[PDB]
Amino acid sequence: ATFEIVNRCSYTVWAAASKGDAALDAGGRQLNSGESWTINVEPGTNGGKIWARTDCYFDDSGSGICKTGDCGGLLRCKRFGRPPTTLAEFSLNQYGKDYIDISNIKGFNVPMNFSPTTRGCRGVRCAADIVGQCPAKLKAPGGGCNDACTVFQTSEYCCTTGKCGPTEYSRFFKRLCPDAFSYVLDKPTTVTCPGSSNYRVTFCPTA
Repeated sequence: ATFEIVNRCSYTVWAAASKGDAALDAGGRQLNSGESWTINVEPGTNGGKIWARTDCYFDDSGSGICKTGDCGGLLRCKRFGRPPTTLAEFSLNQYGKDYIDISNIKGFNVPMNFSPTTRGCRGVRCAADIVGQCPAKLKAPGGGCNDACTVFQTSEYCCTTGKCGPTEYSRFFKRLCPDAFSYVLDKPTTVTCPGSSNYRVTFCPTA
């Protein structure tokens, strides 16, 4: 499957694509404002995520730091990024279907549209100004809006017992982005697409 990752932001982001134990394609790249990066994701990829990283500094070797979404200091992510990170999440070719979602479960840094470029399903978007509206206690100094689990490390916010409810903090993400996961047991906003669909992730889809 091909994912085109477009940075429509006015600022540089460093895209990342990982399934948690491995890079997807090259795993990361600098995207200036307007740049598009086309990656190939192996069919049957389960638990893939794409995100943006902000305010990165990498040396000649691809080693450095980002203020949001840093994946152990690498340009080319093998691992998932440090919250806060708006997440494009996908599992491909799962019994003939692709499953995509946007998640705010790990917070929000950059607004995002996650849309198929092939037919048979709709995209999802979280493009509200979550950073500007972010409650004081979730504001990441680095930039971005943390989820309550990352900040407070409670069973309720992290849903550790597999039982938990919405929270004042989850409801803030849900109010600004109804079509993204706000907490672990949120009513799924997963979209079902045909197996072997192709996708575009757009950072800053409206701005």
